[PDB]
Parts: sequence; C-alpha cells; structure tokens
Amino acid sequence: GMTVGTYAELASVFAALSDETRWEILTELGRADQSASSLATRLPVSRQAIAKHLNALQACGLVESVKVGREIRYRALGAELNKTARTLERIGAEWDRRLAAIKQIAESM
Amino acid sequence: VGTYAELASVFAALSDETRWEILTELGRADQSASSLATRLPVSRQAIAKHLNALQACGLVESVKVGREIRYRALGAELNKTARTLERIGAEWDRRLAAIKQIAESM
Amino acid sequence: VGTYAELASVFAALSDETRWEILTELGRADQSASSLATRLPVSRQAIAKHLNALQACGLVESVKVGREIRYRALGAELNKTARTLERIGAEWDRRLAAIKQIAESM
Amino acid sequence: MTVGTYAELASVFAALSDETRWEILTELGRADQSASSLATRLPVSRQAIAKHLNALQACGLVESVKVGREIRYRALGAELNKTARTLERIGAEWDRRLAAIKQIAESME
Repeated sequence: GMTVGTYAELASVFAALSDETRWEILTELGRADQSASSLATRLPVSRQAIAKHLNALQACGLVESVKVGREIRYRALGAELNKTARTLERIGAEWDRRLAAIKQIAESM
Repeated sequence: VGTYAELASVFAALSDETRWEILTELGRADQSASSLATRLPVSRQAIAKHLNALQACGLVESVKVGREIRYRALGAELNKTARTLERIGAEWDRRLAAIKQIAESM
Repeated sequence: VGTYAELASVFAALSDETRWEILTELGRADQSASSLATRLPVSRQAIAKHLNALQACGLVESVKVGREIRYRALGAELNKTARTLERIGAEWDRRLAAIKQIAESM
Repeated sequence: MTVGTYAELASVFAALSDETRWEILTELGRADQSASSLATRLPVSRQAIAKHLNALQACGLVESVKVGREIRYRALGAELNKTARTLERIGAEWDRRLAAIKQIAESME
C-alpha cells in the first residue's frame, strides 16, 4: 500500500498537513467560508504568509476558492482528507495482518 | 486539543520519501537499524535520525529481540490518524453537501 | 407566467428617457398631446409615438374630456409592477439568506 | 420621479425589458446555474444566454458564483427591491396628486 506511487500522489497533502498553522487555517475554513483578510485578522500570520499557505492548500486540493461576485473567500474540502484517511487505513490494516502472522507463528509448537 | 500538534507531527514524519521507504521496509518485516542501512542509500546515522522521528510521533517502536534492537511499524497510529481525518472530513463534507443543496438543487 | 410578458412590456415602456419624461409629466396631471408639447421640450412626433407605447402597455389611458382627449397616468399599473417585483425579490432574498446561513459566519 | 431616478435605473429597466431575461432570472433565482445548465433548460442559444448574462451582471441583477472549474450565476433581489421601492413611491405620488386634483375640481365655481 506503500508503493512509491502512493507517496508521490499524497506527498503534497502530507506536506500541507505537516504544519500546525495550516491546520489552524483549515479548521477555520472548514467552519465557515472566509476571506484571506478574515484569516489575517484572526491568526498571528502575515497576509503574505496566509496567501502562500492558501495557495499550497488549494494546489493539493484541501481548499477551494469561492468567488461570489467580486468577493473571494476560501473553503476547506474533505475529499483529500478522506482519500488520505482511506490509504492510511489500508496500510494500517496490512501492518496489522502482518503482525498477526508473526504473533501466530511465534505460537507454533 | 493537542490533536493538531499530533497530526502535524505524523504528517511531517510521512512527508519524507526516506521515511516512507523505511516504513515500506518495516511494513514487510521488523528490522534492525543495521539491516535498514544495508538496504537503503542512507547511513546507519541517517537511519537512526529518521527512526527517532518515526518513534517520536508513534509510527514506529523499538524492541529488544535477543541481543539486538529491532524496529516495528505500528498500524495503530495510522488507524488513529485516519479516524481523526475521517471525523474532520465528515463535517466538512456535511457542510459542503448542505451548501450545494440550498444553492444548486434543481 | 403571464406576469413576465406584461412586466417586460412595462419595463420596455419605462426604458426610454423621453417616454419617462412624458410619463412623469402625466403623473403630475392629465393632459392632451397638445399640452404636453406646450409644456415639455419634446417634439409632437415623439409625443405621439411614446403615448402610443405607454397606452399599449397599460401605464396611461386616454380619456375624452368634453372636446379634448386627455391622457392619464395609471398608478395602479406601477403598484402592480412594484408588488410583483417585491414578491420575486423576497423569494430570491430568502434563498440567498439560506445559502448564507450555512456557508458563512453570521 | 426625477431624471436622476431614470439615469440610474435606465440599465435595470433595459435589462427587465426582455421576457427571455425574465425567464433566465426566474431560473437563477431558484438555483445557481451555469450557462450550460440554462441552455439545457431554455430554448435560447448559448451565445444569447451569454449576452443576456453580461447584461444582467452589468446592472447588478445577477452575480457569478465561481467555485472550481464551475462558473454559475445567481439572481439577486437587491435591484428588484430598489426598483420596487422607487415605483411604489412614484405610484403613491400619482395617487396623492389625483386625489388633490379631485378636491380642486370640486371647489371650482
């Protein structure tokens, strides 16, 4: 389940989710659509850093822009968190099955 | 919660291709650090540094087997992380579905 | 949906400036095509054409008054139009509010 | 009922002067829809739908809603409400003036 293809496909998500500040942004954006200037007013992160985090989050599919008329807001999306979660379950299940084989053969008289 | 600090650490550990390679190895069989250094293009020292990061976030544990230390990959941490992401994603998905229904339903 | 053919005709009538100018003057008081010419900076040709359009969409009616024909603005037709827009507007504002109550923080 | 009222409302009156634009507004007031969606629903060409949408956006009766690959449109009540306020005022004034004339005529000897 760990193939290099999986890692290459999820690498940008893993990188995105490796930062506490990005989780802070995601949590905000999963609660209510917000502008970058809403986020800047809330968090101790500069407007330019927020822009960079938002671009990284949109590029890997964790955030989408929502532009209504002239107003630009952002929204967190579950699709990539769900995909990541399914992959981490499948890999966790294989490690578990593997561990069960080893425990079982340690018992063989 | 400390939940986001722990998520960030796990993804920081997974984000590195060398750690992914180590976990791929361990996935298939628990191994000593010397074994991993024999198999991979990094030094015994680099392996110990990666292993420390993998242990510190709960993805690997060391275990003394006879006269040697082995490392094992821990499914429980992948399952816990997955369950957290499923919770969070289900709420974002509920909200998206609600928005699209009121905004777009034909 | 008979409403929208009639809405469109009312707005087509209101959409021309010189026709607006005539209509406003009638709203002040009924008058003949003659008195409209005397009172307004407009041609007799334009009055004839716009009075026809205003009548054909129901915003004005002609009345025989002794030996003259006068034209009267029909505030009922404005009120019916305003009431229709207010209903429609209300139905669009409710959908907007609903979307908003889900999508953004109130 | 000033010529300033006309100057500002002129583009709205023009937009509302076409039954096809009313049909497009009715659809967009019930559901945000793409131009493609509208063309599936109405016997109007995509070119015509595009021109009408441009017209409706320019006077503020519709806004675009852009989320992903998707561009949709939404009817907004705001200009309808402003127009209705103005027509209601004008109608009420005509009624007042008519009543005042009736009293003048009754007092004529």
